[PDB]
Amino acid sequence: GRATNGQFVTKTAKVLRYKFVRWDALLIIQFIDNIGVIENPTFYRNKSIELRSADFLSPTLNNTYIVPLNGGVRVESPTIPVQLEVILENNSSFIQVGFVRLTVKNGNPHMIIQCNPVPGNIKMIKIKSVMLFTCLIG
Amino acid sequence: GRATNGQFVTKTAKVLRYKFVRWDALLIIQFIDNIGVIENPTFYRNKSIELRSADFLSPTLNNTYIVPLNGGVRVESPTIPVQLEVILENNSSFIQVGFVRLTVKNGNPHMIIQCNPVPGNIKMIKIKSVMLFTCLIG
Amino acid sequence: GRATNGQFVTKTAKVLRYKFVRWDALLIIQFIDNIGVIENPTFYRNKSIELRSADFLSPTLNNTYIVPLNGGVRVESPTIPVQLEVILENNSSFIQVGFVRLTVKNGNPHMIIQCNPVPGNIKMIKIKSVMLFTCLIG
Repeated sequence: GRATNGQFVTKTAKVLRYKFVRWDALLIIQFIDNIGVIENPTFYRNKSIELRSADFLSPTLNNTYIVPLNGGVRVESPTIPVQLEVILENNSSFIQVGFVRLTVKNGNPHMIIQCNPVPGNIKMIKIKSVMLFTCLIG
Repeated sequence: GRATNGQFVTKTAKVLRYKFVRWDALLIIQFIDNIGVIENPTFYRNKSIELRSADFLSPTLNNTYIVPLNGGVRVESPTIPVQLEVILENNSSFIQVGFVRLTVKNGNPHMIIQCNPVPGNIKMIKIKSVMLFTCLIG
Repeated sequence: GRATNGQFVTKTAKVLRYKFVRWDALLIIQFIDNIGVIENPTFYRNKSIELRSADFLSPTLNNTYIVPLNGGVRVESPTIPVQLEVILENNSSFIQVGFVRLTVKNGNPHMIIQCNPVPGNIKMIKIKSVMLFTCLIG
């Protein structure tokens, strides 16, 4: 039981808030920055987690973006698929099914985001899904 | 422990049966209408949850279909991706990766279903995946 | 609590190792053969679970591959979406969002893998995602 607040922080000092439950064996963690809402009987708003070029390790292979993180938990999560929008520097954009994991390198957490080839360089990825990882410890 | 039966009901009085577990903090809920089966060593049958135009709020922006619901639980779920089939009025159809959440507007549960542009108007979405949401309460 | 080791075995005696937790009602199971790693600040390696033509039931309808299994647990899981790579006999390959379930036929576990049409016959599917199923018992 009850759901404890947490956060990561990115290179550019962006703060990714989450809630979790540790039950151990079991860690279940949800990002809470971008919970979509219905405004109007014609309109649902997706909110985004906005990650910029500066939050990624340069350089990138295989459209795999590594977002090194500080604080929060060190888990090897499963892969979850998400709704992405990838924003090129030329400001065209592509909707994609992305795939996200949490992983631990050195002493540190990282988010892995994997998407499809885009015809340009990337200024921003936005995650438009509400993300929850169910993790197994050890 | 053990798994309690529940249901929602749609505008057109369709009944979406599920099982759940509340452990609280934690709510884990599975839709049980469409559990696929192997009939024959050559054949697996996906079953569908069939949602019609009449179950959605008209009008729809961004290929986002809001299915207002009565009964069952009020949760803000994460987004899950699913296998959809979208059936146009002209009866062509498209397989898609859709994304589904549960959300709460006013006092009421809603299912959000988000898919890709189709070249026509929609008569039916069928969800062909077995859907389970792991939710965090509060 | 704590996470118990398990495995399935395929027709070709491939061994698919997993960890699980049974809490019952609740079974949460993770495949552990292919946990990706960061080697270098430019490189994350996806690992694959490699399933071959011989692990599937011939013949296949609807790009649905049935992998009959021995040992481990008998669950009807939800569908999870994954990163696939499908390798044709002509050795071209396609990245896809696949969908995987566990299911039980006769007395036996099966993995279901569902992907998109490919322009040829398949030698191998590789699952490149880290797969975790949260299951409800009964």
